[PDB]
Amino acid sequence: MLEQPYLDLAKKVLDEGHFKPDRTHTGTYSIFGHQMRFDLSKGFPLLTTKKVPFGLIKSELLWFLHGDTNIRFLLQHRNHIWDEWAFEKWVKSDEYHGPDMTDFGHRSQKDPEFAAVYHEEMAKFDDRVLHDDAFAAKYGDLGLVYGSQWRAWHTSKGDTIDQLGDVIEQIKTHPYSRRLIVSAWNPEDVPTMALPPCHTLYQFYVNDGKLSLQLYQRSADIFLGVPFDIASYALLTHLVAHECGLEVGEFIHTFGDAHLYVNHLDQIKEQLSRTPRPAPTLQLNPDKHDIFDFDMKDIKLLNYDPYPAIKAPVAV
Amino acid sequence: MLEQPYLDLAKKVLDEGHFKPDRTHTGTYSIFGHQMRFDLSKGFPLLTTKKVPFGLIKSELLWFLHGDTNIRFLLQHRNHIWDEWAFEKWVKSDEYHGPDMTDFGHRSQKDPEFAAVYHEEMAKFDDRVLHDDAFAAKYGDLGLVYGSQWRAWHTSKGDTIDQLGDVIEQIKTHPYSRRLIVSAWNPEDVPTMALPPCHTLYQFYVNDGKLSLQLYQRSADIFLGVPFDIASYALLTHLVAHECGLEVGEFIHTFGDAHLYVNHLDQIKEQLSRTPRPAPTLQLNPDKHDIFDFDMKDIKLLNYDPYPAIKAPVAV
Ligand SMILES: Nc1ccn([C@H]2C[C@H](O)[C@@H](COP(=O)(O)O)O2)c(=O)n1
Ligand SMILES: Nc1ccn([C@H]2C[C@H](O)[C@@H](COP(=O)(O)O)O2)c(=O)n1
Repeated sequence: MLEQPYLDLAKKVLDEGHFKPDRTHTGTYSIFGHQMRFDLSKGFPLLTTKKVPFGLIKSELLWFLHGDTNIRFLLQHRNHIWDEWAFEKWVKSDEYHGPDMTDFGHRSQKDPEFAAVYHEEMAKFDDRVLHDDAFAAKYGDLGLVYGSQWRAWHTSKGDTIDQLGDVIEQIKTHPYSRRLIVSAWNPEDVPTMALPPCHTLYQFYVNDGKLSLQLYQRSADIFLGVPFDIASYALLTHLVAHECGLEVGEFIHTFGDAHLYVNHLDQIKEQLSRTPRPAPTLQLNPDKHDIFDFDMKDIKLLNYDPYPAIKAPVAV
Repeated sequence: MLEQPYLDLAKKVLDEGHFKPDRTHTGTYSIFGHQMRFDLSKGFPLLTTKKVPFGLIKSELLWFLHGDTNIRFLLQHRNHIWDEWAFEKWVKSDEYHGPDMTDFGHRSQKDPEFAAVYHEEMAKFDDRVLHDDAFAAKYGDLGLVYGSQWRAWHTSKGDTIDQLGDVIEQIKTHPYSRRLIVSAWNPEDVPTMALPPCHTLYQFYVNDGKLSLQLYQRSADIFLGVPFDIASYALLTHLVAHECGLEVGEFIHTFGDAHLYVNHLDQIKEQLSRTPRPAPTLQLNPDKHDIFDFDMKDIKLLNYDPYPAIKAPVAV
């Protein structure tokens, strides 16, 4: 099946995976150096062995393609992947005058009392970001997130570069270019950033009329993160291909530190006992070509028949 | 043998390698996406199937580690790898009042007359860079070459970042960090640069007391370039390991566009008919630890018994 490489990655890390401490305090099983190849002409790489929320992937990816860095758009689309980060900022400023939301995340999973209190407080924050237009501007804007890295790279001369836009133009004018790279890693910023981008950079390639893309992900959570990452970049490959009027080639996923958190081993083995089903199809609005103008209704995933969802705790 | 992965890369590109036009006008055979793994505890990855000049690799690498961007240092060490680039600049300014050094490189290989004239003119330029202290400052300084990318990244606030230095400090204080990345790709600069760096970025990794490194090379000339690239980064891995007092792990070489220029096929097959010999050893000065203070005499390659050199034309 199309997802076999991902299951193979799950196996070897379990086998060859050498223990390694980490940032949080849940140990990990890690490997270093690995590459996966997904032939996009054979189906869409959304896992069938475990239900993955494709709705969350589209909305997030669009948020990126719009050069947007504000969480209002995501909330506006029921997406809550980036809430925690904007929330951390809110809670730490002189304006917050609520409960003990200090070092929250870990504590939420710790005890019932807080899990509710935190959820009450979070909801309130989201509400303001959704309606208090000025609040959204202060505590809702993440600042240096992918959207601004891909489409508004700040230069040392006060300007902003639209890396992705220019790369798309290069594809159309010089398809056989080996310089079609887009970078998310900026040495000036990583030092103080909350979370240096995991998807460090990606490169485009054209031949035989097909576009392929290789991603370099410095760090990867094999159970919870990788199933999403494959989908966001495989999707992106389709989009750029559509805009440039090309056929899709492959998505090549390269890793630095690929790891399986220790508290996910049962679920991972749980997942390794099922048989992958045929891959879903992806059809895009043929009327629209400029991907920067895409909306949710423009991307349609066809007949995705996955196994039930598998729950697991976030390593904090 | 240790170099088998490189020969395997030579084979498949010859086999799977699909034709693809390129920047110059010598066609190429290309593949996209590929990774090699060199266990540095088994020997040093300098090719035995064809004599590779290790002297040129050390001098160039030191030039990088010194944050230096001036060609005087290289010439001072009989290294001429970066001459052409500084030369191009000289020839194109109001000060040059010599012959028809216009669009030179290609023409040199074209006809005898020019090949000599160009060599006479080049030598003169080098001489000044070596002795005319002020000339060396104008036409000898390459500007944005690896040395300044790795050790003097310019920020949007007038400062400079020593990426490599800081990464070395992170290794020593937080060995299990998945953020030990060093980037050579700066979106602000690539637009006008003569040659965007091929060695886009590299990542460090620590486990079991051993340091490993993965490189992401957007473009690679399989015959003339790759044998050098492996050596420079394998060497670098040893150095950082030595300074941080760690054992060497592996060097993982990842490629974007790996290609074999059409006018190198005979030589490549010529090279594929020999049997690799045992790998040379690398011993470093045990008295010195700060690699930024290393000199040529500090790096010693032991018993490297290679096959004769194979000549081939530069694709221009
Ligand atoms: N979609 C995502 C988002 C994040 N991560 C993971 C990588 C690491 O598990 C953690 C970041 O930790 P660190 O910055 O120290 O690498 O988040 C991932 O694999 N996929
Ligand atoms: N040591 C080096 C130096 C350069 N290159 C090669 C990669 C390409 O063959 C060419 C650069 O072309 P472009 O910038 O269009 O990729 O130089 C390489 O492989 N190894």
